Amino acid sequence: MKTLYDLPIVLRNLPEDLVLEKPLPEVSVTIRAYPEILNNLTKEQISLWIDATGKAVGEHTVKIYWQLPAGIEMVSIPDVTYTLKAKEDPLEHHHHHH
Repeated sequence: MKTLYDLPIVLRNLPEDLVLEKPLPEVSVTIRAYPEILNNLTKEQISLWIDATGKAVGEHTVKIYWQLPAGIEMVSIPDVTYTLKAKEDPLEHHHHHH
């Protein structure tokens, strides 16, 4: 009933001039905490995003600045790896004629 698939992962500071060939691959995470807060805590309370600023074109591994408003610790993993490419401008502009 869709095709966009924005995924819970949101990208901040995304320079238009650059575009992602494919959406961020989904991956599982492992957390360690009490069941009372885990059974009460919701996904909407979890802040997950990535900073494309400073970063340049190409594939690189980066950490997720995860944030939890409680007494929860991060077990380990996961890492993200993708391929950033330049916008395929169809309107053409650079290089006088071709």
